[PDB]
Amino acid sequence: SFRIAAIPGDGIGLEVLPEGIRVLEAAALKHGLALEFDTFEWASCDYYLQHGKMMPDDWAEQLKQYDAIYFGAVGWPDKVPDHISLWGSLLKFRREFDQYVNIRPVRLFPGVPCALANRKVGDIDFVVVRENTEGEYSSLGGIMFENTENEIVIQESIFTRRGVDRILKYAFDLAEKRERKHVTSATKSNGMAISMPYWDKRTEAMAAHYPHVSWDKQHIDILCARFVLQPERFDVVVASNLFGDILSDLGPACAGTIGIAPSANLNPERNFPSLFEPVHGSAPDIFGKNIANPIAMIWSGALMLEFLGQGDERYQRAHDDMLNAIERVIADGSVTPDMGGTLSTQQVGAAISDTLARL
Amino acid sequence: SFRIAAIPGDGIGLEVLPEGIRVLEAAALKHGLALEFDTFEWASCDYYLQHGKMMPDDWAEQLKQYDAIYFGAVGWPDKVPDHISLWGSLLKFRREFDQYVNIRPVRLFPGVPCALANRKVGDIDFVVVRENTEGEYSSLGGIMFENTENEIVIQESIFTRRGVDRILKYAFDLAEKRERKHVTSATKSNGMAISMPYWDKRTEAMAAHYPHVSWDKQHIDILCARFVLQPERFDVVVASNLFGDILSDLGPACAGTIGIAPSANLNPERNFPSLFEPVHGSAPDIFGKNIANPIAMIWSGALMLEFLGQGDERYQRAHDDMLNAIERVIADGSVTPDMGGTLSTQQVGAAISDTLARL
Ligand SMILES: NC(=O)C1=CN([C@@H]2O[C@H](COP(=O)(O)OP(=O)(O)OC[C@H]3O[C@@H](n4cnc5c(N)ncnc54)[C@H](O)[C@@H]3O)[C@@H](O)[C@H]2O)C=CC1
Ligand SMILES: NC(=O)C1=CN([C@@H]2O[C@H](COP(=O)(O)OP(=O)(O)OC[C@H]3O[C@@H](n4cnc5c(N)ncnc54)[C@H](O)[C@@H]3O)[C@@H](O)[C@H]2O)C=CC1
Ligand SMILES: O=C([O-])C(=O)[O-]
Ligand SMILES: O=C([O-])C(=O)[O-]
Ligand SMILES: [Mg+2]
Ligand SMILES: [Mg+2]
Ligand SMILES: [N+]
Ligand SMILES: [N+]
Repeated sequence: SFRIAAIPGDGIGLEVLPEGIRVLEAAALKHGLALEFDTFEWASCDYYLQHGKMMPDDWAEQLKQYDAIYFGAVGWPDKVPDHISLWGSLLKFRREFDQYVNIRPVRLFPGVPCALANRKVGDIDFVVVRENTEGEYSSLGGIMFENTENEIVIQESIFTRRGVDRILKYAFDLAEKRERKHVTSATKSNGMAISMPYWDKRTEAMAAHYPHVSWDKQHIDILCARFVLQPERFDVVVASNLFGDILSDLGPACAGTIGIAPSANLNPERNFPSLFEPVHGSAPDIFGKNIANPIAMIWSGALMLEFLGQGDERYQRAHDDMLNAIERVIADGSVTPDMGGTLSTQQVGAAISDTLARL
Repeated sequence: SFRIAAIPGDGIGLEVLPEGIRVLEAAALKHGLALEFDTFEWASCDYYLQHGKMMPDDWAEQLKQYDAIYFGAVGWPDKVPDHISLWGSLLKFRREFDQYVNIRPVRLFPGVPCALANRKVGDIDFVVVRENTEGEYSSLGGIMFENTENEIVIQESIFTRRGVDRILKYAFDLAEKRERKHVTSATKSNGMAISMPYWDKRTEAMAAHYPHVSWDKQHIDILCARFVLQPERFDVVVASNLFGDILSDLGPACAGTIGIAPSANLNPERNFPSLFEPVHGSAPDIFGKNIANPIAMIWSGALMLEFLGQGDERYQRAHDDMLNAIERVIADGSVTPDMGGTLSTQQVGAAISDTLARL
């Protein structure tokens, strides 16, 4: 049996998570999987307002008893600053459980109104491999001469050979397994004079060990432009913490909505539990009207089963059936308003769950 | 009589600059303007291979004798590293001439095949105000334990109250003058725990002085998504060095092509000459076939005349005539392949010059 730590967090995380669990429980029944869910109320801004911290001091001790983390979203800027909420919860999960690979697939499904003109199904099908433990996302630095005309703010970005090499290796290994065998590296080696030339140097060094893999590097500005103008060129896109963050909102947007995009925060060595969550945040401006798209949450669940399954064919079939159910519901138009439909969050969850059971 | 330092630089900069000068000379004749062009062969990789530096040591002394700099593009990664070429030339112009405001308009013109579905003229019309002197673009830091497994790379981002306030003031001043009176601030105050919450704090402080201006802040990832999904929402977009760079390729891409996007590197106080250039780079992949879109270069020239004119109204009329001519040529389909046309670089430049004269 697999033990799952379910952590809804803030906002629409509370709306979409139960729909993810619903579909997972339907998948478990169908394929005879043994799954056990425990729900935690912390890693939320409500917990912060009561305790002065996002999580209890022994959070890591508690979560290490679980096989994986199923996570909604964190953040409520009306009550708690965004840097406090994220760094006090999700970023601690990512860094302390060494979940260095952030896998975020981008796909245009049949029946989706595409944001891009003259694009067909097949034109948008790639994976963002995002470095998840270092880089531009930092709490290093500080402020000098605060509250004066001479005020200076410094922010450090750290890249290591260990961290850079391991994300590049994962991306090239992934490309090798895929049909197109192609890696695009996100860079900015003109403007960032130290970090990015180094990233390029390590990319070149890694690409040499993969004779079968075609590779190119693109400055982040023109890469974003190409997501819009020629998304067909991409298969595996490898990027730093910040660049990967940007590309994994932009990609899904080109495919029509951010509401379907899942993410796997993987510790591939399996020394710590991995974390599965939507790309999207807590969406405070739609929380409460139950119109949040639950597909991102559900797809994240499918990725979780695929990762936990390893050698077990039951878990792979459960993943495949969940994707099948998602595809069918989208084709039917049984979707939320962000995809042009009229169904509520709960109705979409129910539709996917029912479709899955009827497969 | 205004003295213009023409610096084509590398690649397609050599192709598009003459087309810019050609249109400027036609505008000069039509409106009785006094323009003198001097071409400089440095700030190029050819110069670097000969002398070991991008520019002569006395470049600043030479250029301070001119009223404005008309710049093509710099970069040739086959022979000179991108960080060396950019930092040794353009970035010195921007920082030593304190050209802290980088103005980058984004517009969907009639007759352009839009990259976005179900979008029409009036849905994409905004301006990116990019901080041009500090922020994430940095050569501060370095490498520790090089060529070992312990290898670390550090890069520092610097923001100052002086620098942050002046760019925000410019953006809010600009919004106040415009019809929609709206500022969107590009941020990432969850991941970047020091620099971006500070940027937000200063934006809040500045916004308080503008009761007529509505303002919102958006995390950079979802902001990029909204450029694709709802570009009609934007009027003035203010951003750091890095975020402004990304958004000023993404915006024009949504509008159909990067080949039309101009940029004005302004020192508003006029202590130093300002620089006018296309957003696009040297495009080594198309250099030689004369298919490069010269409109970005030409539009940049119109912006130059607008800025230089000050009180002289025939310089404003020249800008207006040049934009008029650009619009008519685009509507006629007399355009380069990037806009779906079959004309060469020289034919487009000729078409704009001829149209201008006939107005
Ligand atoms: N992994 C995480 O826990 C992340 C947390 N956040 C946090 O979330 C809060 C809001 O940040 P935003 O920049 O607004 O990002 P967001 O992803 O929460 O929302 C951006 C926009 O997309 C829409 N949206 C998001 N998910 C949707 C869904 N499932 N269905 C339909 N529409 C959806 C929202 O309505 C909003 O207009 C902040 O506190 C931020 O720090 C943001 C991104 C990731
Ligand atoms: N301000 C400047 O002088 C800048 C210089 N660069 C430099 O330029 C070099 C190439 O960089 P890239 O990332 O390829 O950016 P790029 O802007 O030069 O080209 C990107 C893509 O857009 C196309 N493109 C660019 N301008 C075009 C035009 N006017 N008409 C039709 N197509 C056009 C190119 O063919 C290429 O596929 C690098 O060395 C880089 O450092 C890049 C950006 C700005
Ligand atoms: O913080 C974010 O926006 C993320 O992880 O996608
Ligand atoms: O360097 C760049 O890419 C720019 O300034 O647009
Ligand atoms: Mg994100
Ligand atoms: Mg750029
Ligand atoms: N999330
Ligand atoms: N340029």
